[PDB]
Amino acid sequence: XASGQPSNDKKNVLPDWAFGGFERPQGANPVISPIENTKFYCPMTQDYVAWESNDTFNPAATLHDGKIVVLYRAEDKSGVGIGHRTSRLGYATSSDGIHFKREKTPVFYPDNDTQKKLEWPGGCEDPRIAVTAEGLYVMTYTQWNRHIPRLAIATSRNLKDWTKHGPAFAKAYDGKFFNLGCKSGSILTEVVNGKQVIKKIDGKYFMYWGEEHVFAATSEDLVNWTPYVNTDGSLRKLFSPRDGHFDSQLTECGPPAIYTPKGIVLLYNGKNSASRGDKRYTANVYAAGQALFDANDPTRFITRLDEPFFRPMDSFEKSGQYVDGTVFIEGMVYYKDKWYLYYGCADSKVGMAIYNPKKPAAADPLPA
Ligand SMILES: OC[C@H]1O[C@@H](O)[C@@H](O)[C@@H](O)[C@@H]1O
Ligand SMILES: OC[C@H]1O[C@H](O)[C@@H](O)[C@@H](O)[C@@H]1O
Repeated sequence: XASGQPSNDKKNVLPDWAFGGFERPQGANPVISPIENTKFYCPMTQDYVAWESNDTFNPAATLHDGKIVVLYRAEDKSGVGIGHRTSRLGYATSSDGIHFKREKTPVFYPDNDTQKKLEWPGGCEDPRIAVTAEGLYVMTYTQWNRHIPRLAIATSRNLKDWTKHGPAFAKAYDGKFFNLGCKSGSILTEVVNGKQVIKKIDGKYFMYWGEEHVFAATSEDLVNWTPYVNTDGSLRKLFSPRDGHFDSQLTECGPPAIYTPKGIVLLYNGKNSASRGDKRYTANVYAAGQALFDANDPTRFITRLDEPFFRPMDSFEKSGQYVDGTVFIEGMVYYKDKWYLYYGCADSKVGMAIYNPKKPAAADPLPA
């Protein structure tokens, strides 16, 4: 029989620099689920497809015209396995971050355009959105053609009319990384006069990126990015998965990075290795971490959380299309003086949670 002693409890204490806890609002989640009946005339297919009928997940989030806007990854029924459908982005708006008005057709999708060899048939996956102080939204996303996933950039002033600029790493180093399999780009931002905007460091834009390791890149124009490289020209690893912890197979960038008085915070997704990971957590689960970098030297790693701050807790987080579970963190909005987090739930649903700095919740508990 348990005795309920405090010193044996499952608290998960955060360092002072870390965001959280993020509390799921009672009864709210999932906030975006598939809809069977909504059809789209696909300009590639030349017929109507049920574009959000399978799974709706891995979302971007931003602020526009006084509302939270989410662009959600939506998959059709054009194939069975993971990565075998076509991904297109849905559009939804909310004044409370919980109840959304969705558009019935997608806003971003593969088309008869400059990117068709890179985006057909897999489409456009896993967006992250940040905005300049001058009002240009910058989207990082994955192009998927069933051969190589590529990290790419699109821009817009209104979140509807998007210009595709192609792979982020197309141009640098005489095209060395054009064919690099890559994804998950977190541009550096800062809250200025209450609004989260893209932030320059040393006169250039900055992005953390990657799935298997955390890498970095700079840009002068927000579309052509130059990775940081080692002496021999290989990609320079800022940090990597580690034995014994939740972030043991992958350390995959999450939402845009945030410049704070303690340093730059990168919120990211860890995948737990069955062989090398933390056996207190489910093998192969994705659970979220945070890393701190030097404010004056953005590639200089300081520390990371030892335990995830947010992990699968509800049924639709614990299992779904991705059977081993995810809380795949990807969007954040500073809104009404709180932080609204948007995440994929097991590659199937969209969830949200709120960190209120004035009334902070606990982090998700240890299993342990
Ligand atoms: O990018 C191609 C595919 O890569 C897989 O590992 C998953 O991330 C899929 O959701 C994606 O469709
Ligand atoms: O399938 C789990 C997970 O795989 C990748 O590592 C991610 O980039 C996401 O696309 C997806 O949510």
